[PDB]
Amino acid sequence: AAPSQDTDSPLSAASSSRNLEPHGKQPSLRAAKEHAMPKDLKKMLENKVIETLPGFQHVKLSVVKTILLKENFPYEGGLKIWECTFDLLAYFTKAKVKFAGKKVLDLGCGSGLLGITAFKGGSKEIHFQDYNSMVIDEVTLPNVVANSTLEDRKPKVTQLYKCRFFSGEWSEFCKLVLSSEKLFVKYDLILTSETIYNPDYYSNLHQTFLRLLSKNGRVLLASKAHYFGVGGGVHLFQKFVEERDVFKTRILKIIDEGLKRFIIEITFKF
Amino acid sequence: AAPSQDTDSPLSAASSSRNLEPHGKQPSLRAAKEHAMPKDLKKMLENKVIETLPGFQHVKLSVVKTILLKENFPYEGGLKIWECTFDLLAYFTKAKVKFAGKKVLDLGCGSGLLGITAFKGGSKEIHFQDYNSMVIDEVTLPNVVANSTLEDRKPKVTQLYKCRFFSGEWSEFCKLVLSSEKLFVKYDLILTSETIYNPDYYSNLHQTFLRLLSKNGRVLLASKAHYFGVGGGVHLFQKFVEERDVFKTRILKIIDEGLKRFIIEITFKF
Ligand SMILES: C[S@@+](CC[C@H](N)C(=O)[O-])C[C@H]1O[C@@H](n2cnc3c(N)ncnc32)[C@H](O)[C@@H]1O
Ligand SMILES: C[S@@+](CC[C@H](N)C(=O)[O-])C[C@H]1O[C@@H](n2cnc3c(N)ncnc32)[C@H](O)[C@@H]1O
Repeated sequence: AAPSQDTDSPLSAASSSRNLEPHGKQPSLRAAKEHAMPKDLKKMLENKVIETLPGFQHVKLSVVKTILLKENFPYEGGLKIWECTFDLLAYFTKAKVKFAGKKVLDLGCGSGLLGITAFKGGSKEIHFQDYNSMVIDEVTLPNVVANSTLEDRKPKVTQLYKCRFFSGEWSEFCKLVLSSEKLFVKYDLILTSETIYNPDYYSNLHQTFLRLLSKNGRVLLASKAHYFGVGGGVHLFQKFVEERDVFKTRILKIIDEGLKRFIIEITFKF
Repeated sequence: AAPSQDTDSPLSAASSSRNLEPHGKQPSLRAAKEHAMPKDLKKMLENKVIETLPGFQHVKLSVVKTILLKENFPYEGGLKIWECTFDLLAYFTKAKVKFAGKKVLDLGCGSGLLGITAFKGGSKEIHFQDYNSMVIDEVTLPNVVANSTLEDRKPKVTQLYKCRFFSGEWSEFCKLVLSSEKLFVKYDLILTSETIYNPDYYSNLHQTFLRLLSKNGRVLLASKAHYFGVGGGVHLFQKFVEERDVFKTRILKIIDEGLKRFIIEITFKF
């Protein structure tokens, strides 16, 4: 079997992440879960490798890698980070996106670099959501912790309470998170990278924006133009939003290399 | 045991790469080896993940990753790439370093991104050297191949003969490579990243430059200011070069973040 290249979707056989994404004719109808921050913070990072993310078109970010032997050869392993994440990171710095004091959601966070940027940026509350439970425990939580002062700009260890972590399908996450405060406060910003690859979940995603976004807030969404096979894309999604007539969209940036990538802004009409 | 951070040297216990680097009181006195390009090119990449290197302060480069399960959770694994590699990549683009027609050596190549840049840049001959045999077979060779047109700017498959691959200690590599042509042609460029961390091998490295560098060529060396424990660094190395009085050095760029990093040019006096 051929190697996965950039142009394989999150659901292709070749993709490392296939089994961390909802798929099939009857996926989990399990409820969503909030994940607590472990008591022992140093233990989440034991034996890991903390690596600076290279490139100067973003803030200083760290990523946690795991040493994994194969035929006694040491690999540094991490969860795949999709291209559009870096586009959105670059766009935060270039467009001087303001994070201080905001309530922020990283929807479909994977490694959590978007939320972590907001965290380091002075956001009051940062929520992270991934579909997969293990992604949150094994990757997201450790990554956030590694971007605190624990070891060692970086927020002190005592600010970690500002971050909260959720797993499950968007419908479930929505119901759960709406019940998690005496009176729910909407997000000022929802940041999301590569979450419109699958048209089967556009209904759920739209409904999530409708229930969770503040009146005056916005979604910053990064996406490839099209995803082959699974069949989602930017045009298709804008059509979907346009038909429902609740939000407006606006293309903030095109990244032009080979197949195009987009950063898109979604706000309420209004 | 605490996680390895940027400020651990290549020989620290925490470092993933410790056993791929020469160390101890009696390392291998084995001869160096040239490694042939395998016959079956597609098979070198089977089941791998080909990932674009993010950041736009370098040319488009691809990196081969391996899917490695742990508790049934899929990691994308790769050999560690040291920070200074990216500094030197940025410096190639910023300073418009000219590669076309040159004979180039990537000394201590690891993943081989420096040599690959030269390859994509039109160099006539590109030699890759790592200490470790497995590094070359498992990482370097596949990385070069992944940056050819095989799958599918990128050089066609038919240009791969221009790349040659070597493993072993620098003294041995030198003797070997000097015997590998009816009349050896010196390198116009030697590119090297993080190879002066260990003062025990400064003699060997200097001798390698002396025997292998063209009269009118140059070494472009990227290094951290200092490496703790093992104890090498930029000042210490410039002293060493200065004492032997064969080469001159010149600092081309400082990258100023926390502890400093340098790009250094070495030429003959003449
Ligand atoms: C391809 S990944 C991108 C991950 C990360 N944002 C990045 O760019 O590297 C897709 C993300 O969307 C999430 N996701 C996809 N469909 C979902 C759904 N129906 N409900 C909840 N989360 C979903 C996945 O868990 C994952 O975080
Ligand atoms: C820390 S790594 C850097 C690898 C790669 N250049 C990078 O920046 O990611 C050190 C490199 O120097 C090589 N090396 C170190 N000492 C050596 C020696 N005495 N002889 C030959 N190679 C050596 C290693 O094999 C490796 O390629």
